[PDB]
Amino acid sequence: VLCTNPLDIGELRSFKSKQCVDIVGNQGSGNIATYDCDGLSDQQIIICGDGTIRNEARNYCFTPDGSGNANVMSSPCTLYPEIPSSQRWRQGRRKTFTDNGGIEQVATEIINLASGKCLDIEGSDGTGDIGVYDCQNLDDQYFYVRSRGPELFYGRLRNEKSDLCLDVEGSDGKGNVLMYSCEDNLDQWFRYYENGEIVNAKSGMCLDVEGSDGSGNVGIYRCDDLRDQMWSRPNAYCNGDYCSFLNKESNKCLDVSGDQGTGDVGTWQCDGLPDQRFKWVFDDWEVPTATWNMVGCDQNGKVSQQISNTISFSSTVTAGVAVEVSSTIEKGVIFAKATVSVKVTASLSKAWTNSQSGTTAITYTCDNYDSDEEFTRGCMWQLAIETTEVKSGDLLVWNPQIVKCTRSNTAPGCAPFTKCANEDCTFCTDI
Ligand SMILES: CC(=O)N[C@@H]1[C@@H](O)[C@@H](O)[C@@H](CO)O[C@@H]1O
Ligand SMILES: CC(=O)N[C@@H]1[C@@H](O)[C@@H](O)[C@@H](CO)O[C@@H]1O
Ligand SMILES: CC(=O)N[C@@H]1[C@@H](O)[C@@H](O)[C@@H](CO)O[C@H]1O
Ligand SMILES: CC(=O)N[C@@H]1[C@@H](O)[C@@H](O)[C@@H](CO)O[C@H]1O
Ligand SMILES: CC(=O)N[C@@H]1[C@@H](O)[C@@H](O)[C@@H](CO)O[C@H]1O
Ligand SMILES: CC(=O)N[C@@H]1[C@@H](O)[C@@H](O)[C@@H](CO)O[C@H]1O
Ligand SMILES: [Ca+2]
Ligand SMILES: [Ca+2]
Ligand SMILES: [Ca+2]
Ligand SMILES: [Ca+2]
Ligand SMILES: [Ca+2]
Ligand SMILES: [Mg+2]
Ligand SMILES: [Mg+2]
Repeated sequence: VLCTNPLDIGELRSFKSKQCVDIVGNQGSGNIATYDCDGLSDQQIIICGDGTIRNEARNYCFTPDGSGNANVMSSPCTLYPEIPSSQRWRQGRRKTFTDNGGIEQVATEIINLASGKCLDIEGSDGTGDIGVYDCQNLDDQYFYVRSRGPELFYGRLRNEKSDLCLDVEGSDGKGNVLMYSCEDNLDQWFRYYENGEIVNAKSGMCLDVEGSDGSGNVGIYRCDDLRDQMWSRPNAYCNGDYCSFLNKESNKCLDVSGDQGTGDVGTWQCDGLPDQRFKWVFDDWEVPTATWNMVGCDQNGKVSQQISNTISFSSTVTAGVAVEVSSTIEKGVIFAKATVSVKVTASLSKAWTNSQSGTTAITYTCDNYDSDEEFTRGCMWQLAIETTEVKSGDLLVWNPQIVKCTRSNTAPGCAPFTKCANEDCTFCTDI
């Protein structure tokens, strides 16, 4: 039912305008066009290994509305008799570029399997309605799944002067940022990326300075890709594990009013005082490891099984535990002795977060191998992710509804969010 073999999850953006590919409203169904990236789950696009393109708000598919140069909308996925070629997409030619945040991105044509037409934005400026059109090589026919680069750090941010935490007023992760007692609420948890964004765990929005010039009051606001939402954490400004954050637009320090570390937060001329340094506060979890478990095999037909999302742990997987685990996964995961790519860890982290508020069991059938050929025999494999909370020694095992269908009794040789390159899955593409 859901996409069991995803390749990537994130914002799908125009190479040309850098706008998000957007479904009208926030429910994950309706017309598709460009829009400002607004952090809602419908703009979390799922690139499925079966060729479909879906989203995190609703299990619907990018679909052309008819033949020829048609409009594209988010519509119900046709599953029977099979997924039609018209709801399936391949990648065409590629263009790479370094974005304003300094991250290497990879854009490609996105080409409909039925028509051979390119996903397209009306006109040439990369803004407006989205349909399918003759592939004509213009930049607005190239799309990338936005990478933030690696997650560098995460946790609450404890002030060196006051030992209070960087706080957002209330508990929804929206609004003014100020110093407050450290609390077991998610609005105090942030994740800091190579692109410079510091993203609030509760709201998914960005640490922001009022206006555009990087000087003034700090709060949480829609992530807008601007330089005043980019922060550096230079070694020079650290004192052990307490470091300053300098705004990229203004070169001013993240600052607490006065010198006691207790008041409102803004940006100000760096002054080297302890109230301008903060330490990341988080619990140690071991680097997670990914493996595949055999669910069933059939040497002379397709395999069909109930697939559940399950988690095992010594205590409750609270919102607190879940944020620790998500942030741990994003930092790095091991598969077959090697680290996986940034897009694998970003996507796995998103899958984990989206797995917390279930999740019912599905009946899944291996109709095709992960490599795309018709499944006539082989095994179904389900992902397992293991980590350990260091302070307790307690093992956490996560079995998401992520599956690989292969021709082989040998476990897949490919990490989740990468594609088996052959039927036996001995090497990989889309790493
Ligand atoms: C909150 C909400 O639903 N926002 C959506 C936004 O994401 C975008 O799709 C826009 C298109 O006109 O429609 C709404 O404003
Ligand atoms: C010495 C002292 O308190 N300096 C602070 C400075 O660090 C900054 O917070 C500024 C904000 O307006 O207020 C004071 O001047
Ligand atoms: C040169 C140019 O802008 N061509 C666009 C084309 O790319 C496509 O979007 C089409 C859809 O109707 O509109 C045309 O105006
Ligand atoms: C639709 C999609 O996933 N596109 C590309 C993907 O193919 C891969 O190259 C990746 C590397 O991070 O970047 C993405 O932008
Ligand atoms: C339960 C709750 O929302 N508490 C918040 C607190 O976390 C802090 O942000 C404070 C700042 O004045 O505002 C309170 O409303
Ligand atoms: C165009 C512009 O500068 N918009 C800023 C916005 O980025 C955000 O900082 C907001 C916070 O209130 O203030 C606005 O004035
Ligand atoms: Ca939307
Ligand atoms: Ca166009
Ligand atoms: Ca708060
Ligand atoms: Ca701003
Ligand atoms: Ca100060
Ligand atoms: Mg459209
Ligand atoms: Mg403030």
